Amino acid sequence: MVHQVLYRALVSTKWLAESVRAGKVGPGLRVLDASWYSPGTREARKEYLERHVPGASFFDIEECRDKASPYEVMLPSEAGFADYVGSLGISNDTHVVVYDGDDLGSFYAPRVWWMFRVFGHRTVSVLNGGFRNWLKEGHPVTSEPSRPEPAIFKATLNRSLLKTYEQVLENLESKRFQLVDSRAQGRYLGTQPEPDAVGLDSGHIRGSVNMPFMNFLTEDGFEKSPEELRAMFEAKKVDLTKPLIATCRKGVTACHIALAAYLCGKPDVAIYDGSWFEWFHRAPPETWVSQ
Ligand code: NA
Repeated sequence: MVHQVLYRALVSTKWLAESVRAGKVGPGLRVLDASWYSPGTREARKEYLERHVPGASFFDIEECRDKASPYEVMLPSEAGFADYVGSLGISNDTHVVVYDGDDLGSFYAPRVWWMFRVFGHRTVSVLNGGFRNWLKEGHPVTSEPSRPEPAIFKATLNRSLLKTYEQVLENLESKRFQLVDSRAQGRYLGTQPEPDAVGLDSGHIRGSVNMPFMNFLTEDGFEKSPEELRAMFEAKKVDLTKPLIATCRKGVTACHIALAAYLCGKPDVAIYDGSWFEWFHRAPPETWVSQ
């Protein structure tokens, strides 16, 4: 097809609350809290245990990753992903809805949406407005235990939605793909340090453009409209008809670029999973710049 038929990437709090009330959480619909916070800040699993959407599971990104990698938040193996999500009651037929507790409204949820897609699962969405707006609207929360029945999931890597270090290095020369970095402006420019690391300089990969991820959300933490999102890409000279790689610190907020592009009808954005954390450690310093 010239354009694939895209599955809904956003669901509303009203839709999810109606679904939960109707008893739809089960093999057909699973809900995940994917929150993660930098050390010494919020407690993701404790917050989940105190308050979650009824029937939701905690998706532990610290566990569901390649823990043998020297780099941050790297995809697990197909088997690792499949075993973990099957333990949360997710099969290949399940609609997965992801949220997180970010204070603006989204941080890790798009990363898990992308993880499902990069493992061949299209039936996945994020909660528009996050747990922030679930709470603000007064929708039900519980501390009751979720105990989903186990399921079988088959994970198949879609390599078109992933980029490696080697492919990003080839792209410095080929310029086949636009490289878009979702880090905050100061970190992208090199005027603010990279946090939560030893000796990791800030700056950015030569040729990359900066689209700080929080610009995709409204002040209330909802996704901007497709018309607004398209305008943002156009004003950054990112052409949605041309190939696009998204990158950030560790491959997490880059998935907000992929989500924004998907809502504009461009599902083919690939994530540089290694991102700046891998780049700075592996690449020659001639490949990146800092103010
Ligand atoms: Na990563």
